[PDB]
Amino acid sequence: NKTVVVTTILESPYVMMKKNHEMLEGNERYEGYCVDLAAEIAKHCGFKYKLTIVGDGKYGARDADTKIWNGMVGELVYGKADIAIAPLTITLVREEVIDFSKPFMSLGISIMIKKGTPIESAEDLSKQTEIAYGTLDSGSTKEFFRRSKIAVFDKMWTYMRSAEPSVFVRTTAEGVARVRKSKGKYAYLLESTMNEYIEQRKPCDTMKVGGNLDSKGYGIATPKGSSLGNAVNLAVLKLSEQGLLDKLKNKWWYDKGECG
Amino acid sequence: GANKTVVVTTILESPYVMMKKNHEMLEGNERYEGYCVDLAAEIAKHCGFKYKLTIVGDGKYGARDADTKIWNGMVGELVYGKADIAIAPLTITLVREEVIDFSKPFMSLGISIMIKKGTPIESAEDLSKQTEIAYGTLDSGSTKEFFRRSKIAVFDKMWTYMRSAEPSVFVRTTAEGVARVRKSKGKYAYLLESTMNEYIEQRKPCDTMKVGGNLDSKGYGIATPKGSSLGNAVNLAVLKLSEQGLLDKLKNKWWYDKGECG
Ligand SMILES: O=C1CCCN1Cc1ccc(-n2nc(C(F)(F)F)c3c2CCOC3)cc1
Ligand SMILES: N[C@@H](CCC(=O)O)C(=O)O
Ligand SMILES: N[C@@H](CCC(=O)O)C(=O)O
Ligand SMILES: [Zn+2]
Ligand SMILES: [Zn+2]
Ligand SMILES: [Zn+2]
Repeated sequence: NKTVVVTTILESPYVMMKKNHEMLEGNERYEGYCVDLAAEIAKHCGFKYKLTIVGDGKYGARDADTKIWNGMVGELVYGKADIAIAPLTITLVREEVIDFSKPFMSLGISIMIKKGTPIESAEDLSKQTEIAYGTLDSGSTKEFFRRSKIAVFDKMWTYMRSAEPSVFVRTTAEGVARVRKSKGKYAYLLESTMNEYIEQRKPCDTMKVGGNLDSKGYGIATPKGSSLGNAVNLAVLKLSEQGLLDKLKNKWWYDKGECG
Repeated sequence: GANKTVVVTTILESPYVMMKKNHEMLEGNERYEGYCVDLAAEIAKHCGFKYKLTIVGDGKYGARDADTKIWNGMVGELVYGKADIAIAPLTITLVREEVIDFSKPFMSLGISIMIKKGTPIESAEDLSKQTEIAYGTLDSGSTKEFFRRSKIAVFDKMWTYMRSAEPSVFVRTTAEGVARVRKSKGKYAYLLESTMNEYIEQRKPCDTMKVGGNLDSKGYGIATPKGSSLGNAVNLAVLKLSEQGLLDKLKNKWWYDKGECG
């Protein structure tokens, strides 16, 4: 029995520092949906664990030239963590190098605007130039646009990849701040889960517009062939069927909502 | 050894698999059409196998008998070696995952309520608090098991009612449940997956609707026998087809493009 090293990422409301974190130690420093989920998964699988925050603050992408993975995916691939418990999107390129559990949450790519921005859809963004728009770096949303051969999305990528100044951001928090401070001239493409959370937080000045652009899931990731993968997968299904995943979503999204 | 034709188990459930109007003068896989027929062709293409569609003999999804411990339905066909793969609206569940493998999901769904239009019901809570309107589920499937196992008060109350209701509120097929809603003048509501509910909502005579939120959140997966050689490739194919947009295209094709209610 060794202590399982969990890689995760500071991303609200999945993993956040507690208000009084500087007087706390180890796993107790953190709170959120994924902190609660990690505790449940560990209990059902019978392991002790240490939450670590991913060194480079990234989800994970492969460098096209060196072929080296960064982010949480890299931490699994290179043996620096035993499991990733985070809002980590299940994707084909990742499933080729790590294992994922069945999904614990559904999501799709979505559009965040400052309230009153005259945009209702992806189509709307693609047909104009007044309002800039971008995505997170080193994540699945950027890759979605990079690979899409859907007319509207391909046009969006052509604009985004060459836009000056850069429309990409290092963290979700940076993307949201950019929307909030840009007086309606920046829209942000991000996962519906994070969009819907921010929509219910003060100062209540953003909103999700239009339908989701795709439909996918987050999964708990382990290194290819790991001894933990089987148990973790069954634990996710058990938590789903018990209603625990629904309980946690309600706890962290809507019970804590502050826009009424 | 040499490549063998893959036996695919599936179920006659609209719009996933249906008999073509002219099926008697067609052969083999060409007899059938639907979302799962289109998906099977794509999975087969991408994984590089030839296949034969077969309809599950007992017309069931899959449950384990309490007494005999024998699995029926498509799950049983995989467990007992009669089929190599199931391509169907088969729900990923823990009890099934213990005996077969599932791909990552190809379609999201949740348990939902179907009413005859005008029935004074807006929620599961509403059903649970009243007695004039009967309600039930497919008699062997993941929806029945959901209610059987739920520790949530509203759903426990519903199960306590359904399990003891006479005459039986359970049905043998989705089609039977839908017909029961339609003929019962608002006095029967049917608990079924959102996917099937939304499909029927777009079918003549346009007299049913889905009401309230979904009761749970889950998915359908492509299933293979435990440790099958096909599992890895099938899973990658699902993710590829998801990412390209094929799954969205197929849902629109079979649900909404051919909808009969505007
Ligand atoms: O809320 C929850 C918790 C338990 C599962 N659940 C609902 C759910 C259902 C399906 C998905 N997923 N997950 C994926 C994928 F694996 F990421 F590709 C795909 C879908 C649907 C479309 O096909 C791709 C994701 C979530
Ligand atoms: N969940 C994403 C990060 C957020 C995004 O790309 O929008 C990932 O796993 O890469
Ligand atoms: N998809 C379900 C059948 C339909 C239902 O139970 O509502 C299953 O796999 O058992
Ligand atoms: Zn638990
Ligand atoms: Zn580089
Ligand atoms: Zn194809």
